[PDB]
Amino acid sequence: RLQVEGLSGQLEKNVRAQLSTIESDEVTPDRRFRARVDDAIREGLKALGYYQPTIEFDLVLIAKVTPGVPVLIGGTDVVLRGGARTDKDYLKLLDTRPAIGTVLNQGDYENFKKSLTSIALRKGYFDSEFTKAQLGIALGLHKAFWDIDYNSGERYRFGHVTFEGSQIRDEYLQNLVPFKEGDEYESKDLAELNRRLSATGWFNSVVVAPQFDKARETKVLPLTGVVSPRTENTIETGVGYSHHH
Repeated sequence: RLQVEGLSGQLEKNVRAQLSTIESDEVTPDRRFRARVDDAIREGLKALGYYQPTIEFDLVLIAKVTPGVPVLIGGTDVVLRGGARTDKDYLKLLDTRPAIGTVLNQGDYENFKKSLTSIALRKGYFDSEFTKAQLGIALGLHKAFWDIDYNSGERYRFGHVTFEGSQIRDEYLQNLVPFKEGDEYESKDLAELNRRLSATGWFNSVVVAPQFDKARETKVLPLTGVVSPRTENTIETGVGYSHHH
């Protein structure tokens, strides 16, 4: 069993997380082992801005860790190109960046990149790409600098929805589609299309597949909705009996 001394809060939690990965109570080393522990502690600390800790062990095994000098945010440079430049959700995201002079948290940078992609997926920026995405650490300055250059491209629009397998005439299905052809894509519209088809009770199964290989030149996304007619599921005990004797 191993116990960490010298950390207060999120540092301490992240480091305990990192440590609760390797085995403890067992038959194990003393120097090769505590050099795995040493590595794991340093990994946790780096993620939270501490690249130059001091760590010292004892005897259960207790590790005296002093975080040391932090790396501070020196800049959070992000360029947005394509629709994202003027897109209200991407602009809101820029305002979440950490302030200059705060202690580096690497997770902020990674979560920011993931948020760029998450918005792109929800709003149909399917040509989304990074031409730059670096976290640069100048340890001699104890400063960290983001460098993201992100191009969302254009928002895709919905195309025509083709239905297959239906017992229902097409004009009645089309009436259920919750967008017009030519509307900008939103992921929630696929959920609503599912919900509307579902609410009719017409089908046993519905599979709605965006046809993306039809969309890269046009930025218009057709959908194909393959359905199966609902069949009656009741307890068959109407049929009478032969003579019992």
